Amino acid sequence: SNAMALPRITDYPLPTAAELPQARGPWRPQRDRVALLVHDMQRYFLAAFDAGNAPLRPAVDNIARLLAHCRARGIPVFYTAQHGDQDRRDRGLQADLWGPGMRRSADHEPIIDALAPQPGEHVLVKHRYSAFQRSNLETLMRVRGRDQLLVTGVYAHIGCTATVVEAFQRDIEAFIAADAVADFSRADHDQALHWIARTSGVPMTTDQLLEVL
Ligand SMILES: [Cl-]
Ligand code: NA
Ligand code: NA
Ligand code: NA
Ligand code: NA
Ligand code: NA
Ligand code: NA
Ligand code: NA
Repeated sequence: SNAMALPRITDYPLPTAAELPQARGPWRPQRDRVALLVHDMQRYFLAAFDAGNAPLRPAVDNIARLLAHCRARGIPVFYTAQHGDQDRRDRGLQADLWGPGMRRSADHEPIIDALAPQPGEHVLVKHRYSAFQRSNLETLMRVRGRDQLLVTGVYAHIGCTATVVEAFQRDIEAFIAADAVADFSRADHDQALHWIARTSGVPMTTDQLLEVL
């Protein structure tokens, strides 16, 4: 594999509740206001991790717990997925960092089986780091009365961070599942949660989120 030019991501432990940064914001998530986002959990982006070890194994198990939780409560579920064989003119500047992108292949495009979307769940075409850019995420959420977003997926310091700060700027309170995201390293993972906590959102563990939603 070579997504993000990484043949492999070395194993690292997910942060525990005691290791989370203090959120500057007072926002707390509510079942009737929140929407779940599963950010780019496609075979292409996950190949580099050892799926039997941390962080991916527990992160995938945690997104599966959040999907089951939302499906039992009518909480809207959104996924982002890029399409393969993007034209460089549409892919833009990210191609200068991460190459031409995934191919139109069953080894790249599909959301992994363990997190497969169900009928009635929105799968948005992902064009940029932020799930809101070149999409209708904001209007889909608004007309459903959802003004809170719970972010899960990969990579924490890139698309998850860009999506959180855009949600915040669009008046959508932003939450990130600290152990239902994964990244290039624990250092990148910690950096993402620390920056979100001081500027635009609230990192919480999956166990904490399941208890309050
Ligand atoms: Cl846009
Ligand atoms: Na490999
Ligand atoms: Na609240
Ligand atoms: Na409702
Ligand atoms: Na793998
Ligand atoms: Na691999
Ligand atoms: Na838009
Ligand atoms: Na509860």
